[PDB]
Amino acid sequence: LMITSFANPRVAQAFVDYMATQGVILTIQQHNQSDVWLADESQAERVRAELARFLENPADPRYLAA
Amino acid sequence: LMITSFANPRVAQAFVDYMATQGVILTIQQHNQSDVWLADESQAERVRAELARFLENPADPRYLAA
Repeated sequence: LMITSFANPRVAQAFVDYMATQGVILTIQQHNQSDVWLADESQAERVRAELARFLENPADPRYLAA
Repeated sequence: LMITSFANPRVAQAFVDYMATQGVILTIQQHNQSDVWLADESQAERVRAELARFLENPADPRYLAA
């Protein structure tokens, strides 16, 4: 059964950790989503072009060292 | 417009940070959810009792020092 949900993963984990000390084992389904929004529609094509390059290698130095 | 979504918030933020260096400002709608699951239904009432106490003060020393 699904007990509850928390926005803050550290708060959820504190509850889970505490319950484990009482001998009750809980698990977390952490569903993570960061939606990226652009206000200025005229930049959309430019952003999508860069996104294609980024997805090919998000760890490229151009992104790490920005 | 919504450009895309990423599970990893640091990956999303790297993209946003890079785009800012190109003069394009993006924002993130970060929707955070940690669902807490219990496999053993016989413990449900006990967990819900503790959850009520936890919600009243998640920062109580009993949770911090577990």
